[PDB]
Amino acid sequence: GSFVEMVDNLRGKSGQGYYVEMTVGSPPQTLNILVDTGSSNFAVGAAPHPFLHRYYQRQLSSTYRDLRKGVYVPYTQGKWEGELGTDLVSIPHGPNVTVRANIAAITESDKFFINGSNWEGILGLAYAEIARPDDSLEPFFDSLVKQTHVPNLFSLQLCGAGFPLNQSEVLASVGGSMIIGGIDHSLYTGSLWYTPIRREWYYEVIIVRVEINGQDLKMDCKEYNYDKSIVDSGTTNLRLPKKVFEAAVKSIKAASSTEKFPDGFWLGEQLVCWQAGTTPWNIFPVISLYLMGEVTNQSFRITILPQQYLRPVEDVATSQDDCYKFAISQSSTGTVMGAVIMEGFYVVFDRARKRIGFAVSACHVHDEFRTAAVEGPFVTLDMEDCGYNI
Ligand SMILES: CC#Cc1cncc(-c2cccc([C@@]3(C4CC4)NC(=N)N(C)C3=O)c2)c1
Repeated sequence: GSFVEMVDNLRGKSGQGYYVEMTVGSPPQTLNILVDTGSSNFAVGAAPHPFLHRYYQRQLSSTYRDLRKGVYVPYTQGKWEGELGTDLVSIPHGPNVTVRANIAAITESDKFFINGSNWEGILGLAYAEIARPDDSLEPFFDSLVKQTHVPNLFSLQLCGAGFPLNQSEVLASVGGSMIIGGIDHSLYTGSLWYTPIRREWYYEVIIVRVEINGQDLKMDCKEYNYDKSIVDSGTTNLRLPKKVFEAAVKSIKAASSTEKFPDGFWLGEQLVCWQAGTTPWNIFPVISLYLMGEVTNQSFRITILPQQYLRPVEDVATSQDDCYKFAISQSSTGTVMGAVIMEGFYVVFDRARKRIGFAVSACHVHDEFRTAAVEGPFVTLDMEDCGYNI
């Protein structure tokens, strides 16, 4: 590892998000910021909120610049309004540089901040195309690269603990690493395999084949990327398009048929519990996603275990049982490779070479019988036809 200063700079968990410490303004105001590859705005709480114990105070920053423009950002579940400005921004456990970046100062919000998440803002790491209000609002990473000598690349190691972390534990635990400008070899084992970034807006990729315990889901590959497939550190679940979700759940049910689970479990609503240490990992299948390779007609696969897709949760009765929720769910907006995928792998967002790399994570949870994997190459034809077009 050549980036010791950035290794282990993340905290949090899949259910509430992984965050990095940043500073905004002069003198520096410390805030915890959600690492989000699924959006492109740097937006921070800038007014009192019940779930915030701190926020950005523009009046206390001598370097604050008012852009005299508001922003209204409505999501599916949650929304926020803010005021656009610029200020000096740094990442203490990051590159040793300070940059002037756009900041959306959140003045009003609904279901945006998460009680107990320990973060006060979001760092949208995707491209300008999806920035709000429009693509003229330069994203943080674009500003960072343009103003410094930091290489146009970052890499994420999200570390699921494999068990529930209480309030105190989640604050004292290392949640992972965000390496700005490089690849740290201590965060992964084996080889890195790269898939092309199809288009620069979200981190869009193309899935060419899906298997459940080596059994091909056998769907037209276009279904897997309908209407897009993205890598999103800001989503908890592995989200699948409706038809893909229906086919995958049927196959996961069939593979795990020695034990029957209620519909609410498969719906990701209800947890399932087993006596301490008896989780029957072996009855649940592995899931492989084949991604388009960098070489013509070549693909590779990333394989996750139930230790990635079964999210550890504390039992309602805080008993000694090991409990989980099913962390694969349906989407009407394409595939979303969220923390379920990301926790299995070290993920390299190689913007300079328009590609995303995957390698087995040094912090993925597994058992003595199975491990997550990144393998290749495979001969795969007409992979371009797997990509969806409106
Ligand atoms: C892993 C993880 C996580 C996580 C947990 N709880 C809330 C959030 C959380 C909180 C606020 C906004 C967001 C968003 C919006 C677009 C900016 N980021 C994102 N990629 N997605 C799909 C969102 O809805 C996520 C993330």
